[PDB]
Amino acid sequence: RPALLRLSDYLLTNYRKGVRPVRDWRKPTTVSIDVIVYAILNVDEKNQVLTTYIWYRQYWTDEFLQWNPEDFDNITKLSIPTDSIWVPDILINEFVDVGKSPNIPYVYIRHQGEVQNYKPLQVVTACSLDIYNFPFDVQNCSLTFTSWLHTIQDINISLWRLPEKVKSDRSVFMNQGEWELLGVLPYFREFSMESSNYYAEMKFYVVIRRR
Amino acid sequence: RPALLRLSDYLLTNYRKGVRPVRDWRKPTTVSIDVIVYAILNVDEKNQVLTTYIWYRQYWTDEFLQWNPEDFDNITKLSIPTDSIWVPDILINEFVDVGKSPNIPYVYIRHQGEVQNYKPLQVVTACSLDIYNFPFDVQNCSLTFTSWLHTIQDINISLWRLPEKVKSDRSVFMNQGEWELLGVLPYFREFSMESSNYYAEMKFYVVIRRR
Amino acid sequence: RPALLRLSDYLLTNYRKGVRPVRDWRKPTTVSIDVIVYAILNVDEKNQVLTTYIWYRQYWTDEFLQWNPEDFDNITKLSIPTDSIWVPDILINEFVDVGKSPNIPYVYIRHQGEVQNYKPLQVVTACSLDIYNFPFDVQNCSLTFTSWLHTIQDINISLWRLPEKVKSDRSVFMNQGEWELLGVLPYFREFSMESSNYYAEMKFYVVIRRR
Amino acid sequence: RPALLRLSDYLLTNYRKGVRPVRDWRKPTTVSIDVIVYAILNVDEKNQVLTTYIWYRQYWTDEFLQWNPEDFDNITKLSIPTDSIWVPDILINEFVDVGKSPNIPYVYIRHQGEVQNYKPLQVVTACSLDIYNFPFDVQNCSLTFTSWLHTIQDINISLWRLPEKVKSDRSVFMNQGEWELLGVLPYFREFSMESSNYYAEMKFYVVIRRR
Amino acid sequence: RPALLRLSDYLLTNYRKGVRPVRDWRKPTTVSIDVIVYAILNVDEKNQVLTTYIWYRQYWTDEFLQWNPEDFDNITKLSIPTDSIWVPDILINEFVDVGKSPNIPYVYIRHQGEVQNYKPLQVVTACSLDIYNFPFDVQNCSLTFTSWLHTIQDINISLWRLPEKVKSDRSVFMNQGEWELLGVLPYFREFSMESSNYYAEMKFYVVIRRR
Ligand SMILES: *[C@@H]1O[C@H](CO)[C@@H](O[C@@H]2O[C@H](CO)[C@@H](O)[C@H](O)[C@H]2NC(C)=O)[C@H](O)[C@H]1NC(C)=O
Ligand SMILES: *[C@@H]1O[C@H](CO)[C@@H](O[C@@H]2O[C@H](CO)[C@@H](O)[C@H](O)[C@H]2NC(C)=O)[C@H](O)[C@H]1NC(C)=O
Ligand SMILES: *[C@@H]1O[C@H](CO)[C@@H](O[C@@H]2O[C@H](CO)[C@@H](O)[C@H](O)[C@H]2NC(C)=O)[C@H](O)[C@H]1NC(C)=O
Ligand SMILES: *[C@@H]1O[C@H](CO)[C@@H](O[C@@H]2O[C@H](CO)[C@@H](O)[C@H](O)[C@H]2NC(C)=O)[C@H](O)[C@H]1NC(C)=O
Ligand SMILES: *[C@@H]1O[C@H](CO)[C@@H](O[C@@H]2O[C@H](CO)[C@@H](O)[C@H](O)[C@H]2NC(C)=O)[C@H](O)[C@H]1NC(C)=O
Ligand SMILES: *[C@@H]1O[C@H](CO)[C@@H](O[C@@H]2O[C@H](CO)[C@@H](O)[C@H](O)[C@H]2NC(C)=O)[C@H](O)[C@H]1NC(C)=O
Ligand SMILES: *[C@@H]1O[C@H](CO)[C@@H](O[C@@H]2O[C@H](CO)[C@@H](O)[C@H](O)[C@H]2NC(C)=O)[C@H](O)[C@H]1NC(C)=O
Ligand SMILES: *[C@@H]1O[C@H](CO)[C@@H](O[C@@H]2O[C@H](CO)[C@@H](O)[C@H](O)[C@H]2NC(C)=O)[C@H](O)[C@H]1NC(C)=O
Ligand SMILES: *[C@@H]1O[C@H](CO)[C@@H](O[C@@H]2O[C@H](CO)[C@@H](O)[C@H](O)[C@H]2NC(C)=O)[C@H](O)[C@H]1NC(C)=O
Ligand SMILES: *[C@@H]1O[C@H](CO)[C@@H](O[C@@H]2O[C@H](CO)[C@@H](O)[C@H](O)[C@H]2NC(C)=O)[C@H](O)[C@H]1NC(C)=O
Ligand SMILES: Cc1ccc(Sc2ccccc2N2CCNCC2)c(C)c1
Ligand SMILES: Cc1ccc(Sc2ccccc2N2CCNCC2)c(C)c1
Ligand SMILES: Cc1ccc(Sc2ccccc2N2CCNCC2)c(C)c1
Ligand SMILES: Cc1ccc(Sc2ccccc2N2CCNCC2)c(C)c1
Ligand SMILES: Cc1ccc(Sc2ccccc2N2CCNCC2)c(C)c1
Ligand SMILES: *[C@@H]1O[C@H](CO)[C@@H](O)[C@H](O)[C@H]1NC(C)=O
Ligand SMILES: *[C@@H]1O[C@H](CO)[C@@H](O)[C@H](O)[C@H]1NC(C)=O
Ligand SMILES: *[C@@H]1O[C@H](CO)[C@@H](O)[C@H](O)[C@H]1NC(C)=O
Ligand SMILES: *[C@@H]1O[C@H](CO)[C@@H](O)[C@H](O)[C@H]1NC(C)=O
Ligand SMILES: *[C@@H]1O[C@H](CO)[C@@H](O)[C@H](O)[C@H]1NC(C)=O
Repeated sequence: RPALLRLSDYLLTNYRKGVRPVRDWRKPTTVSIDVIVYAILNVDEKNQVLTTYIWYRQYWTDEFLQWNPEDFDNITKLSIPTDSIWVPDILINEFVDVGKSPNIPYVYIRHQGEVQNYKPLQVVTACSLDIYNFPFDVQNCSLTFTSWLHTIQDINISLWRLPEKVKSDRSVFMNQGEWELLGVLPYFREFSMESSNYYAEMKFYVVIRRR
Repeated sequence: RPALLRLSDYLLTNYRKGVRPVRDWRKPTTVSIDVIVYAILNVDEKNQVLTTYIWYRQYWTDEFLQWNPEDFDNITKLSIPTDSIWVPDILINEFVDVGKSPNIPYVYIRHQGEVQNYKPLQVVTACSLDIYNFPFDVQNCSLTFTSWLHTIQDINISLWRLPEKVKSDRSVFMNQGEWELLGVLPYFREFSMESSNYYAEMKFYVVIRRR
Repeated sequence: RPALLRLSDYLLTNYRKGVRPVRDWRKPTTVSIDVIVYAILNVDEKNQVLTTYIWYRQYWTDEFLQWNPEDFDNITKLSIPTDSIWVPDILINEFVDVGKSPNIPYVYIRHQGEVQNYKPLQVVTACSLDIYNFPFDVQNCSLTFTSWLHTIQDINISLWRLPEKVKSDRSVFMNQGEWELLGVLPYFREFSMESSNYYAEMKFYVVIRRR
Repeated sequence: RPALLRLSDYLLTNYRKGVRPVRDWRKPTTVSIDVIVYAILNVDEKNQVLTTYIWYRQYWTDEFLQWNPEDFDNITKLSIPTDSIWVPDILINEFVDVGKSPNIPYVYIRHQGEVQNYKPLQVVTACSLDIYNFPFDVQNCSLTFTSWLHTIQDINISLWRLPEKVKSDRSVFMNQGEWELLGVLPYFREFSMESSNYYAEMKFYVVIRRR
Repeated sequence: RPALLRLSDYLLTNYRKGVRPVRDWRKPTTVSIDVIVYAILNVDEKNQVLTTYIWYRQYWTDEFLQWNPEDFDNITKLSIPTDSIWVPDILINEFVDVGKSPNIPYVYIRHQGEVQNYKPLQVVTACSLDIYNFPFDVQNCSLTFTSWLHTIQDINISLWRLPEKVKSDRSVFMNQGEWELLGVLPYFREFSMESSNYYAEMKFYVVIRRR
């Protein structure tokens, strides 16, 4: 048997995707996320919505999906389908349409149990867009990523990179459109409405000025 | 075996999603629902439809999905996929398009058997919108949630919160659009057309005035 | 074991959805249908199409899905997923878009073997719409429901209610739009093009006049 | 056991849908197709596309799905789900959108092994539409059906009916639109680009003149 | 047992689609791709997007899906469903909508282990389109195909045909639209943002001038 097949069997034959992948239920599943703005397709002042094509990546730890490499031909990482493992329900609020995003089949996994998921997002979000300064307008729209259902005691959200490095990330931006990206400011806040439930969310402010 | 995996097996290995989860078929499955209006994307007088982005949550009791925590490391609640359990067919009438709503994967479950389902709704509804008072227009559109198929003797609908607390809920409203939300008035009515079938539905009147 | 679970097992453990549910293949599967027009969202003279939101219900007999109640705690009816049983391919011709219709999960079943399926239809149909009498225009569009593949010797279509009761059914119509519903006239005809195949279809004429 | 269930088991318990249904791999799977134009919803000169609602039927021989009727209560034909058998990938080129077409569940099968599949097509195709003779314009758009992947040595395409009978088929046309159908001319051609691969396709020219 | 069924069983009974199909994990899975532009449906300067209907084909080697023909009636190639085998996540960046593309069921396979996948692409891409030379405008938009997740050490991308033959391929172009295709220039580049990850992508520049 080839090493990859042996490892895949050893991992997925005694694993089920329903449960949150933690040995002890008393510990939360920390998720680190990152956002890169690839393009700004449309900014609609009439409908107060804008479309952003952003490259989204996140990683978390599956305490069940870990192995010792020397028993599997020193395999340090491998790829398996995303639908064969637990995936956090980290969803962006303020959304109005996300169906344009294709579902990526595979996710990378490392022998420590770390899972890396890279996916694109074609999300259109609803936010306030004023046209007061039309000729030299500057807009401030926000993306907030949250564990839709799980509370902070189950899922917590953190940054993959340092805040300043992602705040000034124009490395892959399509810098030839009507809008110019000034920054992507992150922000962490604990959101709570009921008297006992706290949810963790991460707000990304996309700052853009017309040209 | 970790506690979460043991509990998930104990629950789902002797459970099937087809049946209504009640020990005695003679008792109805009471469902408590709540509605929060997150935004009002569009109000179309031409087509007599308006779009509402509302946060919808509901809970019910699965008499099969219950356990004693002290046998499972004092696990009081856990999350499992929504497609692995019975889910009421509580659907909003007056709808014209609901495909924009993403399907949430997970639902919370408590050791009493209570199931909590949080999901977003991007529903567009058809209702009468008059433009008689255009400059200072005030509209009155309704959302009615009902068990589409099940009668009252199988599924009944109630309120999660007290009516007055939800009638004046503007806690998460996007209060920067063309429309302002004055209230969300609930109302319970038994709907019957045939001589023997009674269905339970809950009408939510979204009252909005232009600005 | 609770009665519902016992009945569900007894029914679905020795049943498969591929075959037409009849003890003798020589007899057709009679399907009784009913149509209620809930609203008329749009009437497009330019594209010669109109949209109708109609509440559709049908019932048929599954000779396999029958039981004696006294052996199952006097259970006279129960609900199971629609995708777990055979469902007739009764489709409306003249259609141009039906994707807006959500798939209802459950269907009611009675101990006689009768299956009841309630579903909504957001169908848009192509029909001739003349604008000759625009100010006082009256239109006559038709919906024809047929077993798309099965011939009359396999599937036959009948009316749930008497023709006159459904011809004057405005009980749930949204009577506040641009169009007023005058009647829904049914009609049964045997449709045949090849020299040996006869198909049963039921035409519903929706008569509407502008206002 | 009823005859239908016995036959369905006998057929599908020793059958798998992946392979091409032929006893000898050296022989091609001949597919006979037919096209009937039910309506011409739209002809867009701006985008150079037109929409045709056509009734499509095809049949082929499954050498595995055959039986002797006298062993199954003289059952000469039966219906089973289309997703439970092999189906040719006969796809129409020149297409721009086909998602509007619903997937038909069932297909008829005869004891000889013949499979009959009736399905509707809401395809919109891209073809050259000149507006030179606008007031009395006559257009000539084509539909070409081909085995997308399989070569002629695996799948071949033929006509169900004689060419002249289908060339003058206006039997179910919606003859009340802006366009009138003059004929549907078939044509068979072997398409080859690589030095060794030949693919069989059937071109249907829909001839229409404005009115 | 017929040869095709024997081969399909021998192949797929000891094979799983999760893993990358290589005997040794230390070697990358080289993928050869080709692009043919069938039509240019729309070029939108307003939204800075253009739609291209391109015929896409690719092939790779599955080291598990190989056999010796003389043991299977000299079967040199056969077709099996695409969802039953591993398929590279080679996705086109710069995309804005790909849902229009239908999923092809089957893929060809040869006894060496080579897998051939032919599929159509209805992708709309976002690229800079200037209207400076409107009457005689010439545009330069790019398609870049990459292994979305897998690095170069896992998936590498190459050309099926020689660059010059594909650079001057107008063999199936719909040469009757508003735009004329001057060439499809390929280009290979190793894309890297993190300090250790290198991804292989292939850029195809579609050069078009108005007429
Ligand atoms: C959830 O994650 C956030 C972000 O990682 C945590 O917030 C940080 O916590 C550390 C340590 O307590 C502080 O030094 C930082 O100042 C906090 N803020 C940020 C922006 O990093 C939070 O404590 C975590 N909560 C739980 C329950 O895990
Ligand atoms: C866009 O909005 C964000 C959030 O309100 C602004 O970020 C804050 O700016 C204030 C300015 O005094 C700072 O004190 C805060 O520390 C900032 N918060 C974060 C999380 O960075 C941002 O400045 C706004 N941009 C524009 C152009 O108005
Ligand atoms: C279905 O639920 C509704 C709402 O919970 C019930 O209506 C209430 O019933 C209680 C007790 O009979 C009354 O005190 C309330 O006045 C009723 N109305 C409201 C708005 O709460 C109804 O009785 C239930 N029916 C069944 C069959 O369970
Ligand atoms: C919107 O419509 C609802 C339902 O008709 C109104 O709610 C009712 O208002 C009347 C006013 O006399 C009260 O007597 C009822 O008790 C109310 N019913 C409920 C369930 O609250 C509402 O007032 C309307 N709003 C506007 C602005 O017209
Ligand atoms: C298919 O069903 C239709 C409608 O139920 C049948 O047509 C009726 O048949 C009865 C009895 O023969 C007549 O009294 C009615 O006048 C017919 N028309 C209507 C509108 O009810 C038809 O006979 C059935 N055919 C088969 C083969 O079952
Ligand atoms: C709409 O069309 C239907 C079908 O042509 C009409 O129904 C027929 O009307 C004629 C009038 O003489 C009657 O003789 C038939 O018996 C009717 N058939 C059925 C099945 O009811 C209907 O009258 C038309 N409505 C309008 C307003 O023109
Ligand atoms: C594929 O099918 C086509 C159409 O049935 C075949 O073309 C016909 O072949 C017959 C017999 O050789 C000729 O008499 C006809 O003139 C051909 N054309 C038409 C339009 O019928 C073709 O030979 C078949 N090829 C294979 C390899 O099966
Ligand atoms: C539409 O195009 C088709 C294909 O070019 C035409 O069909 C051909 O017409 C020529 C006319 O001389 C004949 O010689 C060919 O035999 C025809 N081929 C087939 C397969 O029938 C058709 O005439 C065109 N129609 C119009 C109105 O221009
Ligand atoms: C990935 O594939 C590319 C293209 O096949 C390789 O690039 C070529 O490599 C060969 C041999 O090293 C050179 O002769 C060519 O000049 C390279 N460029 C092109 C355009 O062919 C690349 O080496 C491969 N890398 C890996 C790690 O497999
Ligand atoms: C479209 O853009 C491509 C990429 O920039 C151009 O291709 C390059 O053209 C330059 C011209 O000096 C050559 O030196 C490069 O070798 C070309 N690269 C490749 C990969 O072919 C192309 O010329 C542009 N076309 C137009 C009409 O502007
Ligand atoms: C009173 C109240 C309680 C809870 C909430 S929150 C919420 C409500 C319904 C559906 C989903 C949610 N969310 C939970 C955490 N993740 C984001 C969405 C509100 C608004 C009011
Ligand atoms: C005469 C008559 C009988 C019953 C109804 S109800 C209905 C009808 C068809 C399809 C669905 C329903 N519903 C059932 C309960 N849940 C809401 C929808 C009518 C209108 C007339
Ligand atoms: C000559 C001829 C034969 C049969 C038909 S019918 C048809 C044709 C193709 C696809 C579907 C159908 N249908 C069968 C019964 N159910 C409605 C659709 C025609 C038009 C011509
Ligand atoms: C050089 C060349 C070779 C083959 C073709 S064909 C093709 C190409 C890519 C994807 C699909 C196809 N097809 C195969 C047969 N069925 C229709 C589509 C071309 C154009 C050029
Ligand atoms: C700092 C940085 C690191 C990596 C990338 S890449 C990327 C990021 C998120 C999601 C997907 C990707 N991709 C990986 C390779 N395949 C194409 C997409 C960037 C932009 C910045
Ligand atoms: C795995 O790595 C260890 C440490 O580098 C080495 O000793 C061993 O030989 C390696 N085994 C294989 C199969 O490469
Ligand atoms: C569970 O809770 C009970 C009551 O608080 C306690 O006595 C027991 O030690 C707990 N067990 C674990 C494993 O935490
Ligand atoms: C079922 O109904 C019969 C007849 O009414 C009655 O005699 C019997 O006691 C019932 N059984 C149960 C369990 O309700
Ligand atoms: C089947 O058909 C044959 C020939 O017509 C006949 O002899 C036989 O009795 C039939 N069997 C049944 C069960 O109808
Ligand atoms: C397979 O091919 C070999 C070599 O051409 C030949 O000797 C053998 O007879 C063939 N077998 C069959 C079954 O065709």
